[PDB]
Amino acid sequence: SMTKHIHWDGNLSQEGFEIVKGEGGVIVCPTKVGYIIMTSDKKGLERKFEAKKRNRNKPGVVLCGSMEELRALAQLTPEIDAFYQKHWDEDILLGCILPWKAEAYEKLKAYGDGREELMTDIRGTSCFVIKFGVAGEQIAKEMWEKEGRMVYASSANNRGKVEGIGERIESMVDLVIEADDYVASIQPDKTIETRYEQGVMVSMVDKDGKLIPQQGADSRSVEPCPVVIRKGLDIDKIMMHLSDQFNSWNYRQGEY
Repeated sequence: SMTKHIHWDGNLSQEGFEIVKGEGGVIVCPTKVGYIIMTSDKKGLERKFEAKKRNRNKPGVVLCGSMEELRALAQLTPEIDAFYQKHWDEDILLGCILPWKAEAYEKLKAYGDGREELMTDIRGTSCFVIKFGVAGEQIAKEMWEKEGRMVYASSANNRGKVEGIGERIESMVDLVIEADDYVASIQPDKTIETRYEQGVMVSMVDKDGKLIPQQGADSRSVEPCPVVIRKGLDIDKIMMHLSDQFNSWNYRQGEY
């Protein structure tokens, strides 16, 4: 009920790491567009859904700390792989809905705690995200490289401010990391009414959850194809990259 608050200094949070590494750990953490709740197991995921009162059919997302973790876990084509690399190189926040590699999904289930219920959907897909904010990027990278563990997330209710997360969430969590100034510096040209509050999402799967086909630089009008389903931070740079990499794609705001 009482909760410890600390200020992020730009280096890896050792306190935040040790908490999420521990069984059932749950923290709040700053991102480029606001605040997220972060956990790494089924016990922590239950706490998250309860605290937000979130629909159980709406899964948490997978936070990637490197391109190596992404390629170990998700099915890819050479175009999709190349699409992500450019976002990595240029440091742009990006999320894509992909299927799991068969062997990765077996390992996933090996944990035995039944976490697949809360971070994949019924078709077996997840949203894999990169370059979402340094503070959380540092923690996800340590967990992966030094413990072989994954980290999962959902948004912390907020207008970009830590006092916006609300009383319920704040008392049910083990630690809150603050950095209001970091969040504000990301969009200095905007106001509270005009700033983006979420990141872009792109579907890379057809309606059954199967990977979209390879197009080819010389093809036209190929379907099924990539689909933008949520508008967000840097949408202008992302559509420019879509049109450089695919001759065929769709824009469908509000389909998630």
